[PDB]
Amino acid sequence: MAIDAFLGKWCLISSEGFDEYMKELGVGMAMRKMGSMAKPDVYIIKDGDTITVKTESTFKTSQFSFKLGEKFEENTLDGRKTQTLVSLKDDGSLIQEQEWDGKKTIITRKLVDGQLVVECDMNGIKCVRVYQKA
Ligand SMILES: CCCCCC/C=C\CCCCCCCC(=O)O
Repeated sequence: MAIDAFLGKWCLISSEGFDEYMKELGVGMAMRKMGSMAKPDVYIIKDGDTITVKTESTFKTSQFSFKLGEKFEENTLDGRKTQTLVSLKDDGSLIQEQEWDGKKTIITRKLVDGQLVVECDMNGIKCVRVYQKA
């Protein structure tokens, strides 16, 4: 299905509003600096039905594996532990819903002109990051 379009290694080429989004998530200033400086690689890998989103950089490494439609606890880049659900819309964009501590954030990923466009919302605070195929 549509997930195959996402598969591969992706390199950050732009980031906008990420500091404000990280602020809303509760990230400390140093870690926010790491996030602003980072230009990470993101691997979206699938084998069998299991998908992995693996985020690599000099500062921090993170990874989460899951099946589509099946909830799971995620350890996030900033050290949150969330209940996450990941789904594909008819669009079909990839939606990742995260819930923790009575809070909620939504990260969408779509392909626009061959680029992975990631849009995150937290309390109407918006951020968008774009990756290029490696
Ligand atoms: C992304 C570079 C990792 C190094 C910086 C780690 C510190 C803060 C990162 C905030 C993580 C929360 C937002 C991640 C969501 C996303 O990447 O789509």
